Amino acid sequence: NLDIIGKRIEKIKQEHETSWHYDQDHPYKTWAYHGSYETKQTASSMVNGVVRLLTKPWDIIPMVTQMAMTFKEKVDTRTQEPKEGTKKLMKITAEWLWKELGKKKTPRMCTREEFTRKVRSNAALGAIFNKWKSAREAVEDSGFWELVDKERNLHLEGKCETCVYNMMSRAIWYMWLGARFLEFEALGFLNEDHWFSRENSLSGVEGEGLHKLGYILRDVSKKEGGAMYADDTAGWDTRITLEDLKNEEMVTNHMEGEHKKLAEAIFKLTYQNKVVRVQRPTTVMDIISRRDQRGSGQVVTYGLNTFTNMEAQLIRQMEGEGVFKSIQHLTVTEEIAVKNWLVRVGRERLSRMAISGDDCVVKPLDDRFASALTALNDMGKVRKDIQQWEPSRGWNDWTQVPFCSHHFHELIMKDGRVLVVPCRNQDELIGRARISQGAGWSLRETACLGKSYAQMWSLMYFHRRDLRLAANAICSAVPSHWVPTSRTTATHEWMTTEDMLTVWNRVWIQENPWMEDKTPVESWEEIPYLGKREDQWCGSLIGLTSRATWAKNIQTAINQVRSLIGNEEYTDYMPSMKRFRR
Ligand SMILES: CC(C)(CO)NC(=O)c1cccc(Cl)c1
Ligand SMILES: [Zn+2]
Ligand SMILES: [Zn+2]
Repeated sequence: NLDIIGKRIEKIKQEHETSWHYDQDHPYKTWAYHGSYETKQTASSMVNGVVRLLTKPWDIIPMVTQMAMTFKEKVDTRTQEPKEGTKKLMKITAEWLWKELGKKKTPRMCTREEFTRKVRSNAALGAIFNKWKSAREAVEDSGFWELVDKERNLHLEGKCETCVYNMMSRAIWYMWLGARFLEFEALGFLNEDHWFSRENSLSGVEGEGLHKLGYILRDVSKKEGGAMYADDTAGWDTRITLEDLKNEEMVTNHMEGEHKKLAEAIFKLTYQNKVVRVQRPTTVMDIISRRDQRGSGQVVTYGLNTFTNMEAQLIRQMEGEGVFKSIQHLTVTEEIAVKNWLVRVGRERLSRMAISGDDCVVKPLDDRFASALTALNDMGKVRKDIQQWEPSRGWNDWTQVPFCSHHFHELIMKDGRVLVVPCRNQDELIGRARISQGAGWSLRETACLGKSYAQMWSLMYFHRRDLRLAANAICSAVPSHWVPTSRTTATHEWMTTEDMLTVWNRVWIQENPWMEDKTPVESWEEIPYLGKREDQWCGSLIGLTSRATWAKNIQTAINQVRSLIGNEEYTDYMPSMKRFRR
């Protein structure tokens, strides 16, 4: 307790010595509260006018239009300590999993050099605004790095002064850039060196890309076994126990020298003890602490979520296979049985899963998995939208399984070759592309964001009639040489000024390991769509009068946007489609 967080608390007290008060009407039950101080401040979602002017039929679809308008009583909950048999299952499985992940990888510190290059190319590293304006400025200034140095030497001493979270079914914990650097230095290797790649972790999909995920789910479906299970956890980050954080910290067992101590201090001082500042309107700033739950950078959060989810799902598989009888207590011989299962079939059982942070798909050996709930519930990974002891509903067809907010279609090209394509309700895709984040967008920057969405659609969603047409319209309405942009940057092959047919051929044919025949496609007309009825099921407006008028008059919409942007060099991409081609 206060010996580890006090210094951090003491430091904040003094910067607001005029305003410090132990408010008695504090709303916190499960967070330790410390004090309050005076502040006064808050970033709503703005509409992309280029995408909206080119998707007029959706102006009257509430599922699209409502997306642009606008639980902290789940963060203030507590997770019971697992039973002794559960804690043993988790510790044995975590020990074994870090060894497997480490067999072909070497833990290493990430560098000021690597950190500097990340900030100078815009990655959402979740920092705050003070002394320097942006992160770009702090990184060039040697004063900053002396702050980092002081904190760094404080960590080697097992102490912390400035690593404090700022809060804002989502919760984002911004720290100052210095704290983020020290996190990245000690634990960035997990992401930077691809510890959760499918090649390295067997269950993971890190670096895989939305054009690979459907092929991966179809490869899992080829295994002998039961239904495919895709249970979502209710508020995964809030159900991370202190026992989970201690099994995650065992990655330090594989480190040496400085790195080992630096990583040990991140886990001890920032993860297993947290200090947070929350805006309360009653407007003050509350300074609260707690030991458990997930609160890290979103990239470290992704890798440790993937790790702990792999662990939890292997234990649920052990339960269904009868490896252990009860979570109350493992016998001496049940421990050897669990260890022996991992050594004997552990890698096979990892290959039966696709895991992306808190998101999983599992094809177990058989359907006993469905009712194997004791370890899963006792680890605190309680399933969403089903009763605690009700058996899981599995999927019989890999094309029906939800994963990473998508489902996947099998689509046969006129030449017989097989595409496995990503898909989701088309209202969600159009409604997201109509939204921008942040202020001070020029018309050119708004246009370049519209172009990024359009090129993603051409590469990922070419099989949806409305999106291939709207993508062609946007690429025709934006100057040909203007470079696609984003403010928060999966592999993003659509972020390029290369010809989109050339990118399509590289991604779906040349570099696709599931495609044996490498014959390039010569035009967009060789590239198929879903069946007309399947396109409607997944939200297409084909068949509506609004959509027919929009498609027929599309050059008028394109010309409206060209007239707003002005006298620039444009290309007509509409004749790439069979029915605008004379
Ligand atoms: C993809 C093309 C341009 C050519 O076949 N159009 C369609 O497939 C389409 C469009 C509107 C309505 C219906 Cl039913 C089909
Ligand atoms: Zn610190
Ligand atoms: Zn679909």
